[PDB]
Amino acid sequence: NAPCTTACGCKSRLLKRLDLYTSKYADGINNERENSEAYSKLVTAALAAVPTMQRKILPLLGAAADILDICRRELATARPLVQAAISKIEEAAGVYNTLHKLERGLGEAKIEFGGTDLRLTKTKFRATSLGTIHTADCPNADEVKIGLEHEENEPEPAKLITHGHLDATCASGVGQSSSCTAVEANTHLTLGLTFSGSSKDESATWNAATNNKRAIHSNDADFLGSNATVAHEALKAIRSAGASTPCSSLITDFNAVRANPKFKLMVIKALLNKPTAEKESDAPADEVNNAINSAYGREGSEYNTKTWKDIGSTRIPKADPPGEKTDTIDKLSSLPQWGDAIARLLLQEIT
Amino acid sequence: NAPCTTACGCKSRLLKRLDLYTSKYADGINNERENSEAYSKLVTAALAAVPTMQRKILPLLGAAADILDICRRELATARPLVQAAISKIEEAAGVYNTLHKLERGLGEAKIEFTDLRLTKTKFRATSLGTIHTADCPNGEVKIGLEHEENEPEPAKLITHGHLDATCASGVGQSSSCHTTAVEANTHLTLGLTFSGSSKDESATWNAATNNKRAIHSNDADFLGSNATVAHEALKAIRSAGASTPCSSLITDFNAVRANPKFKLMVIKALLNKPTAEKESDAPADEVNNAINSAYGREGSEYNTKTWKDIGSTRIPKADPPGEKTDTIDKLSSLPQWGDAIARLLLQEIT
Ligand SMILES: *[C@@H]1O[C@H](CO)[C@@H](O)[C@H](O)[C@H]1NC(C)=O
Ligand SMILES: *[C@@H]1O[C@H](CO)[C@@H](O)[C@H](O)[C@H]1NC(C)=O
Repeated sequence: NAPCTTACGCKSRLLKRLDLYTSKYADGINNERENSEAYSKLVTAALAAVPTMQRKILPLLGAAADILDICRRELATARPLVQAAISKIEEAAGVYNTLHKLERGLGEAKIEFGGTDLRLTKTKFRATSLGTIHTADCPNADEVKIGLEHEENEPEPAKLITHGHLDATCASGVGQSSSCTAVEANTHLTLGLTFSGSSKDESATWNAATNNKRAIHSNDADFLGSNATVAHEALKAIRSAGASTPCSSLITDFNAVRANPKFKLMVIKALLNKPTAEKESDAPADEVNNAINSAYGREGSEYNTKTWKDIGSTRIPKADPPGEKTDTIDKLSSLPQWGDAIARLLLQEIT
Repeated sequence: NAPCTTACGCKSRLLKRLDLYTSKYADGINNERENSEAYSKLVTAALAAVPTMQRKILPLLGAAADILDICRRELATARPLVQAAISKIEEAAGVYNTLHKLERGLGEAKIEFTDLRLTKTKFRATSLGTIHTADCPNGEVKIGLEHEENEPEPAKLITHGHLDATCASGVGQSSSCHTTAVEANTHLTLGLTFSGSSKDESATWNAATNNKRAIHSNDADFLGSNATVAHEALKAIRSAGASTPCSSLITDFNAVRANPKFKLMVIKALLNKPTAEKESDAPADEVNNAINSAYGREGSEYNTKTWKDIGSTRIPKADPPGEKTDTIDKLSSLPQWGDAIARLLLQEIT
């Protein structure tokens, strides 16, 4: 619930939040692949199977088309929102890389006048770390519970650096124990650059005690700007559209089919010998339930262990140069072969 | 193309290059949606149509299944490569944002000392730490997939930080501090800039400190390999042959005619040779004549006629007062087509 506090932590948390959405989107992509295959499997089997089996497949077809169409539309709605979030989060993550390079500051210039005179050459600059960035990897342990249920109250990613600070230390006199006593030959003068999330001006104390390192002026250094806010808003856009979990329903889940009015109606038409029925009330609910239990096991308990196994074992035509052959849907397990089978089965009926 | 030379230009060029690939990928996604619809129309119409139309549909169906399968497999191969490229390019772009803020350096501290005592008021300049805030101007170049193999790696821009020093002593700040010790008229300026090369100008500076020079450099490799890794992710798409996935459309007769499934089904369905399994079962001229009769000469009526006739196919429609019928194009959704298929098969059983 608490905001992130380091560049490594802010970047890790933001990419972990992104992963909540992209992982569900990928689940949806996989589900659409499985649903497209299942629907093709149903159409092909419905054409090829014997009537006792065809009657068990017909109630699945309209419901399966509904599932697949909704699945695909959910993905198409989610796609541009997920893409916008990926691009905005990854841009902010690049900025966090630089914030991590700057976390320890940018070094210092330290003049030690040497004790003989106040002339100056490079050799009196003993510290010249100024301009050195931080090169270490992030620590292995940083950063919090991350999940879609927590996203409504997750705070914005932190900006971390808003100001640059001119740090100064002066020391005049022998031993460098007094305060800048005018700058003289034993004087150490150190100027450095650091960064933080707040403006600083500590000259009030520094001016009476110049031998303590203090931030004596601050300048604006807003690196992230609104990049992290816009990334946060892009994640909210996915949630506001209801697009966080697209294509979660599967044709191979009996509970996704069993609720569809078209399934209950086609049970009546195809399994209760009432083909002209158009309303679920056209057969007694008991007879509908007994037909469902006979066709798919009790309350659909055999929908996967038997019904889909029987669908996959349906024999269909197969091309072969010696003459057309046959094999099962599950052996000829590809759309090109199922399509070829459909054409060959329809040609057979024409012939 | 010469390498990019500014943070704004490097960022813009990398995003423009990425768009070459994401745009083609999006075309593929759109083509897969259109191909899925076309294949479902063909199956539905093949089950419902009159026999003369069914025979024209059957050669399209098998080809369409293979076009759609290839389309989807090409998109599946391309998908992780495009995803990786987008992630890597956008992370690099974020770094370039910061390179733009650093491109004019990070200011300076200018001390201006009657005596050599020191307080902040003698700091005529306290700009150290100020980043550049302006937007990019309105080094940047031809961009296109045919140019990608020759495109240089993105420039790193900043590899080193520089300590810039100036020391000017004496009245009027006219002399060098190597021969005139820091005195009361002296201006001492220490600043930080960045560039793409290491610098050590101290030999000249040590004999004339009143000239601003970079007297020391340190490592400031902000990008690391981030931008080269993004460049290599774009190449990975090209190396996989994945830059234009699902470019074929079932509605393009040239794509259908070129699919290996098409000619045999013409022989089987349109030349009255249903047991044929080889293209050598019919003379090429007869196949061509059957294609011309079914789809117009060289397929020239495939969209103006064949697909209109497919769309006009009448199919069952659910209705509470009893099943009705309407055309595929009026019932223009996969849900209604699937329901129609079930109803058509039931009618055959009945
Ligand atoms: C991030 O901020 C930069 C300025 O550094 C701006 O160009 C860019 O448009 C911002 N990104 C987003 C996604 O708004
Ligand atoms: C970019 O460099 C950072 C270090 O600043 C590193 O953490 C990250 O892995 C790099 N990104 C890629 C995509 O390699």
